Amino acid sequence: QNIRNVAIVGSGQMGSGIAQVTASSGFNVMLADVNKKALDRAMKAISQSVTHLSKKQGTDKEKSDFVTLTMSRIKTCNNVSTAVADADLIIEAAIENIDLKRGIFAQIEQSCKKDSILTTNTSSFLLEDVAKGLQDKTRFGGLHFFNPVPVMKLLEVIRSDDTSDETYATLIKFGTAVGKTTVACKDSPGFIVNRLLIPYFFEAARMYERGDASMTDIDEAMKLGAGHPMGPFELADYIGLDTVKFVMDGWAAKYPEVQLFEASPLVDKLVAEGKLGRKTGDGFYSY
Amino acid sequence: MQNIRNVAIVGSGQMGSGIAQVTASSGFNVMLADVNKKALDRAMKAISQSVTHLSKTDKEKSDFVTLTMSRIKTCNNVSTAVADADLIIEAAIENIDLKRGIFAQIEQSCKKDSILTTNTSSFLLEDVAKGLQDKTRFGGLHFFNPVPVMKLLEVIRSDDTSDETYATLIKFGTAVGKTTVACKDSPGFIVNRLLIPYFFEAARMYERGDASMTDIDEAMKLGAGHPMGPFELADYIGLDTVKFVMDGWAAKYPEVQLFEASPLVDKLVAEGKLGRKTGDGFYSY
Repeated sequence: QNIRNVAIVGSGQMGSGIAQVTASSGFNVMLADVNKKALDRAMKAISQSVTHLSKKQGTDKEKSDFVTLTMSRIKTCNNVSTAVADADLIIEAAIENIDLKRGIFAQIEQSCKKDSILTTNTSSFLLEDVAKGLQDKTRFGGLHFFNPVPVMKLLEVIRSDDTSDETYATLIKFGTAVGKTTVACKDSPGFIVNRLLIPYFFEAARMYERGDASMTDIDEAMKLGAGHPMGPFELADYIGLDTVKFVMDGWAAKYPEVQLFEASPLVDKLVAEGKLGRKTGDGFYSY
Repeated sequence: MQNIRNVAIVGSGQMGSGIAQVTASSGFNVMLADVNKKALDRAMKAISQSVTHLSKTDKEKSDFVTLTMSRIKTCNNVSTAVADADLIIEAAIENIDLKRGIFAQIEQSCKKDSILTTNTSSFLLEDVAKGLQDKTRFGGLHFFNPVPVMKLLEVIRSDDTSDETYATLIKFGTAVGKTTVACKDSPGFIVNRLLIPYFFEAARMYERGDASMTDIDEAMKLGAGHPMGPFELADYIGLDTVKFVMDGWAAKYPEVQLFEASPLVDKLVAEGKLGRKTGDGFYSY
C-alpha cells in the first residue's frame, strides 16, 4: 500500500540488481547515477538478466510480455535530486565510502518527500554513522541485499537507534514484497552474516599463520567436513581481500577490547601487493 | 596395502561401524570389537543394510555385499580383537578414562609394530596416549559421521608420532576412499577449532539481543550457503559436547577471549537440554 515508487541511487552491481527485482515485483523504479555510461551498462545488463530469467518461469508471448512490462517500470535519470523528488522509498547503493554516502544522503534529503523512507545498502558502516547528518532519522533504515541480487533470497533489514517501528515494519514488508526472505537485525557491526563470517575467516587465517594446517587443507576441511560451498580462504577471495581487510581494520580500532578483531599480517601482505582476490584474478588463489 | 592388512576397531557405535564398513569395502580385514553384544549385533545389521543399499549387475552386486561382509569379524574382548591387528582404531564414547583403559588393553595384546589411533574429537591426543609405552606409533584418525558418506578424514600427529607412522596413516586414509587433511594435536584440529568458536559467536550475538535465533540460522543458511545454521548445528553436535570442548579450551587458554563460556549454553546443559539426542536443545525434535 504505502510504497509504489522506488528510487535507487547507484547503478553498480547491487544497485541494478535491486532495480531488477523491485521492478519485477511490480514497483516502479527510478535508477539514478551521475555516471551516464555505468547507467547504460546497467540497463543493458538488467535487460539481459530479466530476459534470461524469464525463460525458466507460460507461453512464449507470455514470457516476452513479462520482460517488456518489467523493463517499462525502470526509468533512469542522471541527477540524484531529480530522481528522488517523488519516490516513496529511496535506496542508496553506492560504493563503500562513508563520506560519499553522506554526501549523497545530504543531496537526497534536500529534494525528497517528507514522509519518504531512506535506506542504505551498506555493510561496511554503521547506520548511525551513515545517517549522522540527517534531519529526520526515524525514517532511515538499512536494506542489505546480497549479490547477485536476483539470485540471493536473503535480505538483512536493519534499524538504527532512531528508525521508527512504522519505518521498520514497512521495510520488512517491502523486503517480502520484492521476493526476499527477511531477517531483522540491529545496527551492530556486520549485522548477522558479516559479523559471523569475517571473524571466522580471520580465525582460519590465524590457524594457517600458526602453522597448524595448510591453507588448502583448511579449505578442503570446511568444505567437506562442514559442507560449506566455499572454504574460508576462497570465501575471502570471493568477498575481496580489500573489503575483509577494511572491515576488520575498522572493527579492530572501534572495539579495542575485542581480541577476536585484529589484523592479519598475511591479509595485509596480499593487499599491499594488490592481490585482492577474485576481482583482480589473484588472492589466496589464482583465477 | 603392503603394511596394513588387518584393522581392528574398538567401539561399535555409529562411528566405529561406519569405519568398519568403509574399511572392509576397501578390501582390508576388519575385526570389530565391543564387550556389549547387543551393540555389536546392531552394528553388524546396520552395516549389512548400509552395504546392501549402497551396492544398488544383479549377482555382481550380491557378491560385493557378501565379500564385503565376509571381511568383518566380531569379537567381544579387546585383547582377542587386536591380536593380529596392523592398525587399531579406538572409536569409543568420548570419555577419557574409558579410552585410556582400552589403550591399556590394546597395549597388553597388540603386535610389536602395529599402529594405534583414536578417533576422538573431544581430547588432545597427548592425553589419550599418556599411559602408552610407544607414542611413536600412535596418532589420530578423525572421521566424520555418517562415515560411509563423509569424504573428509582428519589425520592427526602428536608430538611423538613418527614420520613413518604418519605416512602410513595418510596412506591408509586415502586407501579407504577419504580425502585426508593433515593436522597437529592442536585443540579442535581443523573443523571443530573453526566451527565451535563460530557457534559461540552466534550464541553471543543472540545473547547480546542483536538478532533472533532463527534469523541467525536463516541468515547463515541463505547468506553463506551453510547446510545448517549455527544453533541447529550445535543441537546436532550436542550441547554438552560443545560445552565440554569449549570449557577445556577456556581452561587451557585462559587469555583467549574467544573461548569464554556462554550462560545460554550452560543453562540448557544444566537442564539436560542437550540438543538432538535428548530431543531438546535450542530447538525441539
